[PDB]
Amino acid sequence: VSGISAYLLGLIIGDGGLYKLKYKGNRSEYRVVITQKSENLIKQHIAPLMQFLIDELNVKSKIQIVKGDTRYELRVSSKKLYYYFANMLERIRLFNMREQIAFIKGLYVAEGDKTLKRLRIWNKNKALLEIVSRWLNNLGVRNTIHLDDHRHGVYVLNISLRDRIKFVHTIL
Repeated sequence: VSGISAYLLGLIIGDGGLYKLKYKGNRSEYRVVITQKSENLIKQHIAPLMQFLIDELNVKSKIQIVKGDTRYELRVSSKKLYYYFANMLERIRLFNMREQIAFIKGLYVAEGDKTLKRLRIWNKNKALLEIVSRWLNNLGVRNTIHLDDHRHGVYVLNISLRDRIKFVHTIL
C-alpha cells in the first residue's frame, strides 16, 4: 500500500498529473491522471494497482480509461485521491526505503528505456531529481544529473552504465 502509492505517484510524476479543472461556473474537478502508450500496461498493470489503492482509501470514484490518439489516459476524478497524492508529494523527503525504490521504479517505468540501453529520467523540477539522485547513490547506483533542455529547463538524470545491472537489481 505504501509501495503501491509511491509507485503510482512515480507514474503520475513521470507522465501524468494532478489537476483541478473547471467544470461549470466556479465548480472545479479534481483529476488524477496517468498516461501510457500501451493500453495493456494501464489495463493489466496500472489500473489494478490504482483500483486497489482507490478501494483501500474508500474513494467511490470509478476509474475511466480514455484513448487519445496514440496514447491512453487513466483518470480518477476524486478530491480525496487528488489530495492523498498531493500530501505524498509534499512529504516525499520523509519517504522510507521501500517507498523510495517504488517511487524510482514508477519514474523509470513512466518515461524510461524498457530496452535499458539508455537509463534516464527527466524532469523540469531539479530539486526532485536531486532527492532521487541521493536515493540512488544510497543504494550504490552511480548517477548524474544535468540540464538537458535549456530553453524549457528540463533536467535529465542519467544512471551510470557501469551500474546497469545494479539499478535493475535494486529497483526489482
